[PDB]
Parts: sequence; structure tokens; C-alpha cells
Amino acid sequence: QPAAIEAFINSPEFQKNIRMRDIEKNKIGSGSYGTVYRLHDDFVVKIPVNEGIEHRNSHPDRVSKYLNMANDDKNFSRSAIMNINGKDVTVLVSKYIQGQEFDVEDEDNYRMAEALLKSRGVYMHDINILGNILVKEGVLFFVDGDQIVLSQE
Amino acid sequence: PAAIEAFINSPEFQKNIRMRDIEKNKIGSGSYGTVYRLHDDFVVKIPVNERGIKSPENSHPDVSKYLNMANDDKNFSRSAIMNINGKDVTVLVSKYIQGQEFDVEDEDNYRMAEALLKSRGVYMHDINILGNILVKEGVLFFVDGDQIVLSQE
Amino acid sequence: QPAAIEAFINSPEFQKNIRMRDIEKNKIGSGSGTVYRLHDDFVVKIPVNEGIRNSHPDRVSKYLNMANDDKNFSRSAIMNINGKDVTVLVSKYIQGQEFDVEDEDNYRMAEALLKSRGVYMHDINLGNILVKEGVLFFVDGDQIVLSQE
Amino acid sequence: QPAAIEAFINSPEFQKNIRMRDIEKNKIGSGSYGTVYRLHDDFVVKIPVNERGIKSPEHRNSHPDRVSKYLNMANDDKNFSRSAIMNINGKDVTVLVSKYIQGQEFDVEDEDNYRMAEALLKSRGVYMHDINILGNILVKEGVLFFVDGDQIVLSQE
Ligand SMILES: Nc1ncnc2c1ncn2[C@@H]1O[C@H](COP(=O)(O)O)[C@@H](O)[C@H]1O
Ligand SMILES: Nc1ncnc2c1ncn2[C@@H]1O[C@H](COP(=O)(O)O)[C@@H](O)[C@H]1O
Ligand SMILES: Nc1ncnc2c1ncn2[C@@H]1O[C@H](COP(=O)(O)O)[C@@H](O)[C@H]1O
Ligand SMILES: Nc1ncnc2c1ncn2[C@@H]1O[C@H](COP(=O)(O)O)[C@@H](O)[C@H]1O
Ligand SMILES: [Mg+2]
Ligand SMILES: [Mg+2]
Ligand SMILES: [Mg+2]
Ligand SMILES: [Mg+2]
Ligand SMILES: [Mg+2]
Repeated sequence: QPAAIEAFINSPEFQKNIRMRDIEKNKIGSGSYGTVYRLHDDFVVKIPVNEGIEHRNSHPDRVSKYLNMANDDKNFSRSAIMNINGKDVTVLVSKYIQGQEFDVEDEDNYRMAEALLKSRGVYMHDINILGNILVKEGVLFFVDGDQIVLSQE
Repeated sequence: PAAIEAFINSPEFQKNIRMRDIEKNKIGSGSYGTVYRLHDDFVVKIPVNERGIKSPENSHPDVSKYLNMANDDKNFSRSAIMNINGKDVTVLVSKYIQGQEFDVEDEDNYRMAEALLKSRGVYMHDINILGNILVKEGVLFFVDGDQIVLSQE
Repeated sequence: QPAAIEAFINSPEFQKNIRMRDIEKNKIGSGSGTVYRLHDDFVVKIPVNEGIRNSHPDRVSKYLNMANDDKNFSRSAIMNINGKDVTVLVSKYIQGQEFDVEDEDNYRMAEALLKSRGVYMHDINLGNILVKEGVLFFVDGDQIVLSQE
Repeated sequence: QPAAIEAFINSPEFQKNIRMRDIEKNKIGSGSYGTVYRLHDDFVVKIPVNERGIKSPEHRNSHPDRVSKYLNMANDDKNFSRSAIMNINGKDVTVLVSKYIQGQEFDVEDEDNYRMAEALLKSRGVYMHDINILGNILVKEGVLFFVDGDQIVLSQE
């Protein structure tokens, strides 16, 4: 039998021609990255539309493989194709997790998440800010931006 | 005697600023806010976007710390108070850098920027493979987001 | 975290009693000592000239490690050559190109990196200090940098 | 009336066709840079002919005209050195002429000595830096490495 996520993906609900406004009520998060929607009780879909469409987590296939590894669960997420406003678009589908953000800045919390990840082959790094890189006469400068992460090592 | 504090303490800076007269100084704008070149050596990022809307939900100016760390320069940037149309607003002041974008899609450039930052105690990463940690009934889950870096090292 | 260079040094290969005849094939550098490649990843400066500033491996290794911001970049070590305990300089082998700092842009970037590592950098264009009956004079030489900036 | 150094440079001893064999006795030092000879009681001449008798960015103190400017400033003495043209074996060669200083190396490793020299140079518009070692710069896949060599000075702080 197919995994639960694959069953959702083959469901008529997922394979229908979707209008962005008809799923506004299922929105749960959006940004320059795209928009996240709870389109089933157990799953969310990240649609690449910038309020819309380098960007964060650019290719669903690679993100999906990283999320599957990080959660040690081969059925956590899938890349898939959805029809959005008459157009075929690659989206990221993953298990919906009902819960609250983990405060990974607290140092014990940090170790817990870090050790768990490492045992699954993933190396975690906090993000302090994002910035852009400028070069002036061979010299690098770091300004407020959004192209790389910069965190205290 | 720091050039950045001098500018902040200058009358040009702490007089009641009104948005109309600096519109010609605008160099960039986005959801985050708007950057103006208010001196030949400094820019100021003001939290009004392209539509003039607008601190929770990591872009608080207090950025200064990490920009100063990234650039290894105590006087690169400040969080400061500027009055806009009669309202004291928290802004970010930085040294103006006239340069080109440094492209870190290029392997060599990325390793060069990375090497520099590491000598400054700063970890650098692409913005791909980023995530958030959710906690559901005690258990840690990893989802698509922008709180942490998920790498395979 | 067993440093690769510590592992190579405390290896038998290195601690072997060595003839100059046996390692000639690994010669890559020469001058007034000679640089040999005895591993895939490390080179060794031996003070045998084309037969013998502040060029003491102890000190050079210290400043190479600071300059590269890498505590494992290099070591001073005892190697035995023709029955003689000799102090040698062992550093990470770097397969690369010469980075031209006559180019101003290149110079500045190398300078900004070194500065972030607490290292001052300069061209070799330099003097020596002499004292003559109490009084200091400065002549052409190589002890200090004389700069106007 | 010209400076002592300029009188030496206009002398027949300096202006003659120089044969290296003839001034071997007046030698005082030699290295990769060239060779220093005492050709007058009061003056030395640095000849850009190496210790192997077989001689621009590659060597230290390459431009004698510029080195001379720096030595004059460092000693606060406009007459301390000159660059000049010498005829050596029928060929014109630019050399560095300096006052001969009969003295001992000043040990800059001692901290009081270091600051004495630093303070004196600073009063003269010259900024001193010690030289811990010399190095070469290598680049490998965009990343700079620093190995044992002689192209740049590397010093702490
Ligand atoms: N699989 C998921 N389950 C639950 N929440 C998720 C999932 N993937 C993403 N999110 C949340 O979606 C939101 C994205 O909206 P935003 O805060 O604007 O980035 C964040 O709260 C994420 O933690
Ligand atoms: N300190 C700075 N010096 C120079 N340019 C800057 C500085 N901070 C931000 N910028 C530029 O401001 C612009 C912001 O517009 P945007 O591309 O919409 O983010 C970009 O071109 C940035 O590179
Ligand atoms: N750690 C190192 N990795 C790679 N090349 C090196 C290293 N140390 C020295 N060299 C090279 O070895 C050679 C020795 O210089 P030479 O004495 O002129 O033969 C030069 O080409 C140096 O750049
Ligand atoms: N003007 C000068 N007066 C006295 N000694 C000098 C003068 N210029 C250079 N020297 C010394 O001449 C020596 C020859 O160079 P070398 O022996 O290779 O270091 C060096 O020790 C210099 O310190
Ligand atoms: Mg931009
Ligand atoms: Mg997020
Ligand atoms: Mg000398
Ligand atoms: Mg000498
Ligand atoms: Mg060499």
C-alpha cells in the first residue's frame, strides 16, 4: 500500500484545478519564500507563490529529502505537482505538525535538537541574521540583506 | 569620535525628519522597510515598506551586532532612534558601501567569503536547506522554515 | 580530534631512521634547506642546503599557524637523517597557484583576511637598526618595516 | 657646496668603470638582494649583483630611489642616502649609496629597545613594524594559504 502522504497526493482533492482564493482559508503561513496551506487534516502544502513566482529552500525534491532524513521518516514529505490557477507547479507536501516552536536558543534545548539531528546525519546551525555580500576594490563587506545566513560560530 | 556616532549625533539626523524630503535618497525598499542614503557615508534603513505600512515575528536593528561581527568592525552599524513626522522610530544605520554584488553561486567565491567570516568567528551558509523545529506533545519535529540550517556537512 | 599532522609525525614513516639517498625522489624545493613531499598531504623543510629572517622551525611554525588560523597547519619536529637528529618544519601540502599581491585588489583582500587573524601583512619593500655610540641609525636591511602610513 | 655623499658620487673613484674583482676587498655583506661594499671611509654602495654574482617585485628594497627617500626620512637626514648610476663592466647600473654606520645591531626583541626605536621613528613620520617571518601566498579553489617563503612579511598584531 502507498504511504499516507502518497494517498493524499493521489486523492482527487489534491489533483483538482486549484484557485488560490479558494484555499485562502487554509493558509497558515506565507512570505517571500511562498505560502503554506493545510489542505488535509494531516498534511500541508507549500506553494511557490510570492504574495508570485535565489530563494530559500529552492527545490522541493532536495528539501523533501532533507526533511525525510532530519525526521528519520521516509514518509514525511514529497515533492509533487499541483495545478494552481491553470498552471502545473512543483510543490512540497509534508505531514502537518500541530505544535509550538522549539526555543533552540536556550542552550540545553540547543544540545537536545543538535544531538538528535546528528544521530540522523544532519548538522544543525542556528541562524542569527541574513545578509548580502558586497565587494569593493577586492574587499568584502556584509550588509543587511537576504542571500546568505550569518550566525555566530 | 566614531564617524557613525558623529552622524547619528549630527543635527541633520536628529531633527524632526519628514518622509517627503528624503524620497530622492531612496536606494532600496521591500516588505522589511526602506533604505535611504542620508549621508555620503551612511545609509539608514527605516521600517516602512514599498506601500508605507509599518517588533515581533530576526530583523530587529539591535543586526547591528551581527553586522559588526561579520565585518569585524565596532563602528559598522548602530541601532538608533530617529523621529519621522513627529514619531520616534528605531532605525538601523550602516556605513554606505559602494560596490558590486559578490556572487557566491561561484564555488571559489563562496569558499573565499566563508574563509574570511570564519576568521571573524562567523559561520556562513547558503539559504538552502533551512528549517524550523516544532514540538508536538514533547516530541521534536523538523519542518520547512527559516530558524536553522540543515546541512549534511 | 586527532590532528592529521600529529598522526603523520608520530608515525613510524616519519620516525624511521632516514637516508638522504632514500628521499631524493620526493624533492620539490631547494635553496640556502630543501622541501620534500613525504606524504600525500604534508611537506617537510629539512635544513640541508643546495649542507646546513629568524628562520627556526619552532618559530616559523608558530607564525604559519597564526597566519593560517589553523593550529594544525604546521609543526616543528625531530627527524633522523643519516643518524643525525635534525629539527624540521612540517606543514600541510597546498596544491595551488601563486596569488599575486602586486595586483592591488588581491593585496587588499589578503590583507583584510590576515587582519581578521591578528596578522599584519606588508610588501618586502624594509630596514635594519644599528646603534653607533648610543645613537640609533636606520639602514637598508630586513629587520623591520619602514612605512609612511 | 654639495653634500658629502654627493661629493663622493662625483668623485673619480665612484665614476670609474668598476670591476667587481677590484672591490672584493671592500665587501661587507651580500645576499639575495645584492652586495654591500665600503668604497669610501664614510660611504657604502649596495650593488644589485647577488651573492652568486648573477643578478623586481621578487626582491626586497627593489627601487633604490624610493629606499633612499625612506632612509633619509627615517634618519631625519636629507643627506643620508642617494640612488645613483654606476658603470660596472661597461654597463650602467642603479645603486644605493648610504652613509657608513659603524655600529652594532640594535636588539629590538627587548621591549624598551623596541619602544625607543618606535618612538624615534614616529617623531620622524615613519611607522615601524617588526617582522616575525616572511611567507608566500598560495590560492587553492578561491582560498588563500600562507606557506614558508620570502614574498611578504607576516607579523603578529
Ligand atoms: N509540516 C508543517 N507542519 C506544521 N507547520 C508547518 C509545516 N511546515 C511549515 N509549517 C509552518 O508554516 C509557517 C510558515 O509561515 P511563516 O511564519 O510566514 O514562515 C511556520 O509557522 C512553519 O513552522
Ligand atoms: N550599508 C549598505 N551600503 C550600501 N548598499 C546597501 C547597504 N545596505 C543595503 N544596501 C543596498 O540597499 C538595497 C536594498 O534594496 P533591496 O534589493 O530591495 O534589498 C540593496 O541594493 C542593498 O545592497
Ligand atoms: N606547505 C606547502 N604546500 C605547498 N607548497 C609549499 C609548501 N611550503 C612550501 N611550498 C613550496 O615549496 C617550494 C620551495 O621553494 P624553493 O626553496 O624556492 O624551492 C615553493 O614553490 C613553495 O611555494
Ligand atoms: N649604510 C650602512 N652602514 C653600515 N652598515 C650597513 C649599511 N647598509 C647596510 N649595512 C649592513 O651591511 C650588511 C650587508 O648585508 P647582509 O650582510 O647580507 O645583511 C648588513 O648587515 C647591513 O646591516
Ligand atoms: Mg535586493
Ligand atoms: Mg518560517
Ligand atoms: Mg640585511
Ligand atoms: Mg646579515
Ligand atoms: Mg619559492
